[PDB]
Amino acid sequence: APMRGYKVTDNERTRKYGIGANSLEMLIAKAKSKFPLLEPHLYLASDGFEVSDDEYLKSLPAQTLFIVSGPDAVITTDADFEFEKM
Amino acid sequence: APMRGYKVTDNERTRKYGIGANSLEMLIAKAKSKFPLLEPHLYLASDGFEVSDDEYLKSLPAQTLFIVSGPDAVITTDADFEFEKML
Amino acid sequence: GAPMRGYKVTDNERTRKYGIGANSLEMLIAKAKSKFPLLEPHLYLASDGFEVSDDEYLKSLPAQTLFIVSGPDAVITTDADFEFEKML
Amino acid sequence: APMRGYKVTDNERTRKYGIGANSLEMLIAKAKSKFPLLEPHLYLASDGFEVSDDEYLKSLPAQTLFIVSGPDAVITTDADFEFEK
Amino acid sequence: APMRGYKVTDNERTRKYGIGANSLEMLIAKAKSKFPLLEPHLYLASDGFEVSDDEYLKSLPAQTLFIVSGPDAVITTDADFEFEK
Amino acid sequence: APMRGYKVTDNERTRKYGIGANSLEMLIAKAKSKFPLLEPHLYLASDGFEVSDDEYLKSLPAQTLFIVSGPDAVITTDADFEFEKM
Amino acid sequence: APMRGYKVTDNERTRKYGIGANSLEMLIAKAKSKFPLLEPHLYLASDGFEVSDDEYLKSLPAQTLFIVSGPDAVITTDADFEFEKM
Amino acid sequence: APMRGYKVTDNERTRKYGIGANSLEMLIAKAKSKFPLLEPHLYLASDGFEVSDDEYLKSLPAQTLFIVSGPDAVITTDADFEFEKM
Amino acid sequence: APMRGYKVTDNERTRKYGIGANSLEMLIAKAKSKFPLLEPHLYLASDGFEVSDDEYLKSLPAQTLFIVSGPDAVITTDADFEFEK
Amino acid sequence: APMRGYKVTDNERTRKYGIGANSLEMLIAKAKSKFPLLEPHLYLASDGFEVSDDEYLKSLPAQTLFIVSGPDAVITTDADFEFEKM
Repeated sequence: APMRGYKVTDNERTRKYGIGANSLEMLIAKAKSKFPLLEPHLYLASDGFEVSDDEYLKSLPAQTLFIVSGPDAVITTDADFEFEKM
Repeated sequence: APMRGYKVTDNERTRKYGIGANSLEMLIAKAKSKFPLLEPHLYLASDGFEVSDDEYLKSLPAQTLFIVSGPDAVITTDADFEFEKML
Repeated sequence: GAPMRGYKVTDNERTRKYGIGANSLEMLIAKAKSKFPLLEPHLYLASDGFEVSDDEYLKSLPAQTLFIVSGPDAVITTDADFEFEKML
Repeated sequence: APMRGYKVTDNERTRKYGIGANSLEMLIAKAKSKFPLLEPHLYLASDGFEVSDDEYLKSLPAQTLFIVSGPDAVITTDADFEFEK
Repeated sequence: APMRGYKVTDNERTRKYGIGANSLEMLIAKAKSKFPLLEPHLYLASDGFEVSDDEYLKSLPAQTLFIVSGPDAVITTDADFEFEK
Repeated sequence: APMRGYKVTDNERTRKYGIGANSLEMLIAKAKSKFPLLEPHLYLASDGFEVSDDEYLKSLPAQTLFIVSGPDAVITTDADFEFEKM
Repeated sequence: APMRGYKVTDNERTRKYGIGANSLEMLIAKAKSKFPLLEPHLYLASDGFEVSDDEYLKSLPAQTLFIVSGPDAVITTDADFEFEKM
Repeated sequence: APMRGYKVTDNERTRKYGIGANSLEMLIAKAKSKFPLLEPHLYLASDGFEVSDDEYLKSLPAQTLFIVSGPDAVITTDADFEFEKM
Repeated sequence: APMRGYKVTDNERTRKYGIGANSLEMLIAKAKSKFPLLEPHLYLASDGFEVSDDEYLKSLPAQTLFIVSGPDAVITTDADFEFEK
Repeated sequence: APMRGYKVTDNERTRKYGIGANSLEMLIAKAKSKFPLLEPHLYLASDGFEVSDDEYLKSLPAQTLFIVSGPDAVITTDADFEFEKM
């Protein structure tokens, strides 16, 4: 498995990290080491879908932005977060 | 068979998952474990058509959005979903 | 040697709607029949109602074109008239 | 020769078929089999002009609608057919 | 293993250096000797994300511009830094 | 080990030399010998970054144009030198 | 060590010779015999840069066009020499 | 030492011969016997540069096209010749 | 000293022969016997240059096509000969 | 001296034989034995050139295809013969 770069942030978009990971578990592990989460879940910042499998993750292009969040927490999408603080 | 990413939701747009799958069989299995449906069928969110065979699935572009629902189900299409909540 | 492509099929009153992969007009017709009550089924463009008469005319068409499936030599409700007679 | 799709009907708009054909001859044969017509000829539904050779046929854009009818027949053009109705 | 070139600057973009480095460790070490910082961290000037791993660094193309700053420093992005100008 | 050709000028585009060098040290030596400065520093004419180590130098493509100037100096980049001159 | 071919001209582009040379010294020698200059120096027609050492010369691809001219003479680069001819 | 084939013509491209030669001198001799010039010099049809020494000649690829002309001669380049024919 | 094969034709491309020869003398001699011309000269079909020495000939790859013609006839080159057709 | 294998056919490629021959004479003889021609001559199927000399025959690689034909016959080349087939 090849290591790929991803951008991860919290739902309020305050901490922002780039992470190398060749699996959805490596990415989730690394995400939590850096985050106050009990069980962290990755969501596409674009539309908010949960990255559920390693397979759906490698579907995604490199440097895709994820929100890391609660287990079935609902995400402020990028369109909505950008629009809320204007 | 090549694994591709598809987006799946229930008709009420509450649970939203990305799923890797190389067959319509694998995709249906994975959706079933994540969804409260007995035997589940895939529908295009666009127009409400049923993905009936695996052949039609790889016809569709990756990251296509599906509604998952019961057999012989009529779907609130995306156009009709948006307009009725804005209402 | 024939490429599998995706088409969209419905009955004349738009209740059962399926997408079907098929590389021939006979493969599409077979699959349409398993999902439908009609005993000998024929494909019609939802647009204008023309019968897809041979396999070559089927590959003439772009993918995901919508067909009405119906009985032989039967005239179909065009999309325009179905979707305006519907709102009437 | 490339196979292309064309639209054929009678002068009365009763029978409507899509036909694949790489020649005006292949198209004429295929219309022949689906029609009760002795020696049948193709006309532009638009203008009523007879498609006289294979070359003028491949001049035309795909999915052009033709009236098929007897030779030297004068056609109810599309404007006149649907104005009569 | 392979030494690659990166461009590093401070948050007010006054001290600009190109640095060869085959690890995020080496890049950080060399960055610290040329910069007035205690524990220094690399961030993409583009969007401001923190370069967390050696792996995420080697994800990036060569001559990528980094801001080096404090541990949870929030950075004036290139877009915002050149707009204030 | 390998000799490569680089292009050197002062911040005023007066003297222009091509110099072969297998190190940033050799290049700096040869730069000073042709220049007035007491201790010389190399900068990318493109964006003005200082070539800090021999390793970053070999990062660069051959025949890259450098400015030589003092350790202090901030440089009129190529974009700005030929924007202001015109 | 290896003989290579170079193209040399004066700054007004009247006398044009191809010269075989494995050193910047051999090249400059041969240029001097064919030119009225006492101590002549080579410049890239492309850039106007002085080929300052033997090493930078072998940096260059064969059949590179050089101007031979005064010691610190500045050259009408061919881009501008060809621009003035119109 | 090794014989190579070169292609030679006059400036008006009326007479065209292929000539084997291992030196610029042998080539110059053979063109001399085939051409109405008193002291003949070789020029690249491409650029119009004078092949000045034997070394610059073996720089060149085989079957390179040369013009023969008088000393200090300016040549109709191939671009300029086959353009001005129309 | 080594015998090699070449292709010879007249300026018309009507008579076409393959000829084995280790010298420009042997080659033109053999063309002499198979062609009318009293003093025949070899020219490259490609560009029309006269093969002037035995040396320029062994420069050429085997099975190179020559026009054989008059002492200073100018050749319809292959580009032009097959364009007139 | 060394026997080599060649391939022979008539101008409409209906009778096809492989023939061993160490001379153009032997090849021509054996071909005439199998063919309805009085004095027969060999032509390259590829090019249509007459294999006029024994040395030119040994110039060619083994299994080159020949047309056997009349003394000054012009041949349907392989390119032209197999386009007439369409």
